[PDB]
Amino acid sequence: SGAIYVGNYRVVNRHLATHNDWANLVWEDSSRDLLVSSTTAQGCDTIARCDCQTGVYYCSSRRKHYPVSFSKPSLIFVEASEYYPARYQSHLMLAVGHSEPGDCGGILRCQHGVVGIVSTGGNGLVGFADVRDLLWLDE
Ligand SMILES: C[C@H](C(=O)N1CCC[C@H](C(N)=O)C1)c1cncc(F)c1
Ligand SMILES: [Zn+2]
Repeated sequence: SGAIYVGNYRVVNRHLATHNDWANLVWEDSSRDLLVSSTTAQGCDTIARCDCQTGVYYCSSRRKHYPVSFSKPSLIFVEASEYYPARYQSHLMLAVGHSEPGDCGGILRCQHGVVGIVSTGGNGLVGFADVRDLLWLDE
């Protein structure tokens, strides 16, 4: 679990969105596993606007942060699950590192700010849903 709070927006994994998230929906994209809902209290996370390929992510299954090198956002195959059938997930970034079901929502950060959130894993790899392209999150 985990969310990004920027301005009057809450950014979560689409498969983990709550009833409240859907009742205050701003935008959702099943192919990115992203959902953005509106909030009443102001958020103070800063979003990175860059093409950084190194950063640090929070892994809740180890209660630790890990430094990672990660690939550029692209179309990557994701196995079938209880939430989605087998498909290519867009805007996805891979890194070598520990992740297990329950780690989705952990933030990935660089010196510029929030890069994305954990969305996929397994095979000794971790996948991150990029948020850097969502320029409207700051307006
Ligand atoms: C099996 C699961 C996963 O990758 N899912 C299921 C939940 C939806 C994900 C998606 N379609 O974007 C794919 C998982 C395994 N290891 C680490 C994780 F953070 C998650
Ligand atoms: Zn950066």
